[PDB]
Amino acid sequence: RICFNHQSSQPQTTKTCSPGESSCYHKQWSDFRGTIIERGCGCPTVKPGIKLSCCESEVCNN
Amino acid sequence: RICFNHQSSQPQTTKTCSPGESSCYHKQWSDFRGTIIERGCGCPTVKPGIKLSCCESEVCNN
Repeated sequence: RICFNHQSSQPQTTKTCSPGESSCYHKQWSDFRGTIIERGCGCPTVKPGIKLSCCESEVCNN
Repeated sequence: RICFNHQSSQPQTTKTCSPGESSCYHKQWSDFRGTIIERGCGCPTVKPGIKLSCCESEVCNN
C-alpha cells in the first residue's frame, strides 16, 4: 500500500507502507496557521475533536 | 452520529445512526454510467476494486 504523507497543502509526497498495512489516514485540526492536515500509513487513534478519515486503496488520503 | 446517505450528486440527505455508531462511510466505483458514490453509517466490508473511506466525525462522509 502507498499512501500520501505530505502535510496540509505542501507538494504531494508518498510513503510505501509496511507489508500488510492496508490503510491510509487523513487527520485534520486547526492551529494559528489555519487548517492543518496530517497524512500517512495506518489508522491512528485521535483525541476527540480531531477529524480522522481512514481509507483502503492506493493513495486515497489526499 | 449523523452521516450523509445520499448517492453521488443527489441532494444532500442524512441518516441518524444507531446509538454507539461512530463512523460514516464513503464507497466509490466506476461503471458504464459514471462514478457512483454510496454513503451511510458504519464502515462496511467491500469487494476488491471498490474504494472505501470511513470517518469518525459528524457528516464527515460527503
